[PDB]
Amino acid sequence: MLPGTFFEVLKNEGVVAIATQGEDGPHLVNTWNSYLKVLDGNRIVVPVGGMHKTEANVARDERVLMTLGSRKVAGRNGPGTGFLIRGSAAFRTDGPEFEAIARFKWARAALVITVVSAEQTY
Amino acid sequence: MLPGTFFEVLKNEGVVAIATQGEDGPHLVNTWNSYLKVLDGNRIVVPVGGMHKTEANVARDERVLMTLGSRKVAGRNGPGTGFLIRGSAAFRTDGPEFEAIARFKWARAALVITVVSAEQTY
Ligand SMILES: Cc1cc2nc3c(=O)[nH]c(=O)nc-3n(C[C@H](O)[C@H](O)[C@H](O)COP(=O)(O)O)c2cc1C
Ligand SMILES: Cc1cc2nc3c(=O)[nH]c(=O)nc-3n(C[C@H](O)[C@H](O)[C@H](O)COP(=O)(O)O)c2cc1C
Repeated sequence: MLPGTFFEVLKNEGVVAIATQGEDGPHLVNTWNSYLKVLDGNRIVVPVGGMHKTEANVARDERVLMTLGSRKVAGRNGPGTGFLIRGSAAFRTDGPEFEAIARFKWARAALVITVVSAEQTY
Repeated sequence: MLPGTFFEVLKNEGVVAIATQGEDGPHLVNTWNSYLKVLDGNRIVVPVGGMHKTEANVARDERVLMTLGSRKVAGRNGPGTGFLIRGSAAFRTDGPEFEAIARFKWARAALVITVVSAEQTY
């Protein structure tokens, strides 16, 4: 489902943002474009070092939002583009999804987002 | 209270993310590092073209989260750093805050975030 333009964004560096529902409002954490791994089945894997508040939020509501982009990829009306990703999150500490990010030796886990929609929003 | 490292980040391009409280989960939208205008009094101003869902969310709860960063600025984890900003948001459609982004002729409003806290998170 993820489009070619998305993979082009991933070729460039940038700040990824991951929003979850917290008790008193949204919560928002980050990773880097270059840290993301994409798997078959529309899955995006993030290396987790911290994200303890994020993990607790995911346990109460697995639905998350992710944005990322790059000024170096042409958008619909001008330089740069990016995406809003909606999907369901789960945390893994072993298995192939963990092996995707295991080169990051500080990772205590893998955050795996199963994408339901990806919208190019610029 | 925005620290010097934050302004270093703004010398570099990137994707800014802004999270708001939706009816049933967070909402998350973006701008570019290069579009932000910082004013005295801890104010970050964002040119608004769209952000109608975000505006309705700000009406329900003025508290927002913003993240931004840059690989080109040193952090505490080698190359790269970024910030979690918490603040109160308002949409301005007149006045000096609107004029600060009014060269963007596509702007219908300025999203003004009055920063309460800035945390360097990498
Ligand atoms: C640009 C950037 C990159 C980040 N990359 C990671 C990452 O890959 N993994 C991670 O666990 N935290 C990363 N962080 C830190 C998280 O955003 C977050 O502050 C931390 O994991 C704590 O999460 P929590 O607030 O959900 O407990 C990054 C921060 C920034 C600014
Ligand atoms: C990297 C990037 C930058 C964007 N810059 C802006 C911007 O400066 N102002 C704007 O209104 N929308 C911008 N957008 C679009 C918003 O993220 C959002 O999709 C749109 O304004 C609709 O907001 P809403 O979902 O709150 O209605 C940008 C999107 C991307 C991917």
